[PDB]
Amino acid sequence: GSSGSSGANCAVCDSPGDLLDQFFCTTCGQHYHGMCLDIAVTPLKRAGWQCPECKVCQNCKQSGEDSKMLVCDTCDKGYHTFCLQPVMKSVPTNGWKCKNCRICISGPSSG
Ligand SMILES: [Zn+2]
Ligand SMILES: [Zn+2]
Ligand SMILES: [Zn+2]
Ligand SMILES: [Zn+2]
Repeated sequence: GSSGSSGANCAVCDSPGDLLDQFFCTTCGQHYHGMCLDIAVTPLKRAGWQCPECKVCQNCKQSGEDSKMLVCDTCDKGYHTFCLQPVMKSVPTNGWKCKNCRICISGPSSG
């Protein structure tokens, strides 16, 4: 008479809380509440979400310069300032976007 299905709890607060509410990494397989990581739950982030512990630079693919790593607010992808085109000599205050996101609505929009 025991479920015993407790695991992969929040690596920030260490609590099961809500599973759906919090995202689930694919690499490590951890969970993190939107508040614990101060992330904005979006219909895009959910799909293909990656924790800040596994997420790497899709440009150079080298985990280390986390500090100099910009994190979009939509796609939630990590990109090193120097690994940006153009490059981000410096880091913005708040509200950053990537090229893959800024992509405007252009093309034959189908159903
Ligand atoms: Zn948490
Ligand atoms: Zn992870
Ligand atoms: Zn890089
Ligand atoms: Zn983006």
